[PDB]
Amino acid sequence: STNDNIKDLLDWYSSGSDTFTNSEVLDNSLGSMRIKNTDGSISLIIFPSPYYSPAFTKGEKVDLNTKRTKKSQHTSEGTYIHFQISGVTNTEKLPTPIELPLKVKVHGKDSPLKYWPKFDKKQLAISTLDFEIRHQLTQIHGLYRSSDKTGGYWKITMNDGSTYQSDLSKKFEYNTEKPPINIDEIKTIEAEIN
Repeated sequence: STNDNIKDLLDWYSSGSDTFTNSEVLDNSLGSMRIKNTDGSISLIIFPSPYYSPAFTKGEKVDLNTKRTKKSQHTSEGTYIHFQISGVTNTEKLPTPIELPLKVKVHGKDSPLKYWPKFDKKQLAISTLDFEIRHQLTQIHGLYRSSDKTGGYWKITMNDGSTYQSDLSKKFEYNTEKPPINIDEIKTIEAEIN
């Protein structure tokens, strides 16, 4: 029914994601970051976008809401190394968790909301909002599980006017990814499957 391209997407968005708080920066380089988590694992996260180059200095606490690219490895010394991409932010929290408003429209009709989260962080990376949204669409609305639901777009619109979006027919454009944004400044989140 669907093609390999759409199958790969579904595998991507139907796998999980690592969530970690107050991790610590071991080293920050150009295009990369090495960090240690509260559970003792090291992460090697790559940042390929010139528009989103984390400026955390060694010693700082950070948050992870990232996706792995390779299979993590248990080393000879038993240290656990994760191979993730994008998704580092500051440990700031909002005094209370806010209700992000997601609006989906499947083939014209405004579809009901199910499973949709509520976040407590001041800021989240966009690729994160991308995995949270699209994952919702795959489980609940059938995105990538049928030939007739393999496209469309999500579009976050900020309070200041500025917007961000992604085409559901391709994987998130990691290399042109902007820096994290304040989820408390998101006015509306739209999604549309076609």
